[PDB]
Amino acid sequence: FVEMVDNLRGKSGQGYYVEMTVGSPPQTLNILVDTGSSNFAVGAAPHPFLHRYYQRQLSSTYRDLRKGVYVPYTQGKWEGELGTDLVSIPHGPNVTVRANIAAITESDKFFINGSNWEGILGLAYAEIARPDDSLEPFFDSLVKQTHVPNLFSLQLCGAASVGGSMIIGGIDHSLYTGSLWYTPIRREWYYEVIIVRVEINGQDLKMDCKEYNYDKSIVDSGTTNLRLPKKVFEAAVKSIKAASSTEKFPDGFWLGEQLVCWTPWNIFPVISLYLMGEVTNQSFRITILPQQYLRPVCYKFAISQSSTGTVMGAVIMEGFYVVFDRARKRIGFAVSACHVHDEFRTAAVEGPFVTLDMEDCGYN
Ligand SMILES: Cc1ccccc1-c1ccc2nc(N)c(C[C@@H](C)C(=O)N[C@@H]3CCOC(C)(C)C3)cc2c1
Repeated sequence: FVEMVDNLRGKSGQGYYVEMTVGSPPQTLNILVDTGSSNFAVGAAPHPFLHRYYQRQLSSTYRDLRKGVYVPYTQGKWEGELGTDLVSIPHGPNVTVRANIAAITESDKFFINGSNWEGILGLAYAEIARPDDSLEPFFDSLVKQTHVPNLFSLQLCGAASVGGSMIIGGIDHSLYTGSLWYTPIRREWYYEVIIVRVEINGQDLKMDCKEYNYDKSIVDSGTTNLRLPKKVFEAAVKSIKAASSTEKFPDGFWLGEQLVCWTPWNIFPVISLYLMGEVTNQSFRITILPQQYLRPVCYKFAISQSSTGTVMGAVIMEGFYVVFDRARKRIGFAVSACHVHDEFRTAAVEGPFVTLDMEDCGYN
């Protein structure tokens, strides 16, 4: 798998992207890697922000599906025209697939000015695909049409350029230390998981574990922040505040809108999430450092409130090697060989723990 190591790039805050080709002859595009959506969508028109775009006129293997797609988001949108064509990943497996492609023809607040990517690879499941679940996502096509095992893994390394690896069809054991620990994919739409306990510096928040997963908890490479449900965020901050009241901060910094410049680190607590294990009454925990939730912009607060559920974004994923084990409906976490630490504390994955009533923690 050494051909796929270090195949991810990006700039701080503008997502991680992989190089892909579409059409024949191949057109090279940089494509955002997103485990929190399910469409393969690329710019197909000369939008000012774009370095390049999909030119369908130039592709002999392109087929029109004669159907449109409109994708609104909380802020802005994209829309396009559905079709299929041949796709490959230069620093991925040595295969070629016919996949669905949304050719983006109109967008609003989608593309980023100054970014170096031109599309998005939705790696989540068909149920959240637009317009509906009959548009087969790229990874489903890849597995169906080739002998690539139904599994991928992400080492997101962070920092200004960022780097990483998407190991398609397997695991590279050199990218983590210790052991992988697995949590069940609760249902195949998002990569939904169940959090069963939260600790701020060893201290249980003592909330009903249901609140951690209201109305869901997901693993999302397209989100920067650790995102927590409203009630949980307030409890969490009230706790991080108290744990680090040796220094003073405006109430807007936790919302979170100011810097701080030099580094102590040690006034801030570690954050531990306990995830449902593979075995009845068994859990494990993942622990992140302030290095993960204090993002340079001098730093900013990268935990924020949400009404979509818990979102385990880059803040979480940058501490760990993450295995999206689709074949066994599970997600693996191990300590990342590249995560940003100091000489006191490191990110951790630890188990097993005894946790009762873990099935009560999921929202219905
Ligand atoms: C930023 C944007 C602008 C216009 C249209 C779509 C988007 C967009 C694209 C990909 C996204 N990928 C993501 N992982 C996220 C965050 C996650 C938690 C999320 O809300 N995912 C939804 C999955 C279904 O499709 C949605 C509604 C566009 C995002 C938001 C996204 C928003």
